[PDB]
Amino acid sequence: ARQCGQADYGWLQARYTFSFGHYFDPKLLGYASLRVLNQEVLAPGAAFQPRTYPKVDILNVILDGEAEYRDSEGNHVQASAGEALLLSTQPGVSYSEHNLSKDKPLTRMQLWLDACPQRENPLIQKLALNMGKQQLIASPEGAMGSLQLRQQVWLHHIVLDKGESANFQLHGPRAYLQSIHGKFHALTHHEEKAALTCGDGAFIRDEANITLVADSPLRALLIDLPV
Ligand SMILES: [Cl-]
Ligand SMILES: [Cl-]
Repeated sequence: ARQCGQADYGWLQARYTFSFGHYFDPKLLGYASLRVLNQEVLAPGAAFQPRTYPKVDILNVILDGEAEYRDSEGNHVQASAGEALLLSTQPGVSYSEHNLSKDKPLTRMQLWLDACPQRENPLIQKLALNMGKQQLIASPEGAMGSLQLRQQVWLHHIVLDKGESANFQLHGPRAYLQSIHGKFHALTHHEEKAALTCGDGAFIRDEANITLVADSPLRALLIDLPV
């Protein structure tokens, strides 16, 4: 009962969870998949109960409000709207997420990627979203000032006006597109491949180049996936 498309007015109130499987390919061994993509809203004062995670790293993109993230080992970080946070989680450690406001709610999008826990990676990283047409916000080596992932994944944040476009060269054989707000379509080889309404996702296979075109004011993600 989210209305779309031009204003997509209540996007910050939307709550949903995608849960996806783990891909295998005999020619691409041991690589990670996108396992969850969710958007959640926490009420003023509210706070999820601590939880362990199943061999995944967690990337949060704060859309509205502010939150604090704590773990059972004493590590802590706060994130406000406009920031992305990566938690490279550790076996048997519990993690909590609290809304810092007693007055105002919190909205955030969260991705889980499979992780090889023995791979080195900083426990906590944050990145300030620049909000330009496209930004690389996470990558294997933290190229171009991006969050460093211990997966072979490149994550892009897209902000376009209606009718604007952005082109992407893909490293892996799989891409996932996500509408954060607004509608858009993807082209490959100058031909339409998929059209996404507000809040849609779409996996796209074996395209080395993808062009995204906004059909209303848009915020989106494009995830370049290794298998
Ligand atoms: Cl990987
Ligand atoms: Cl496809």
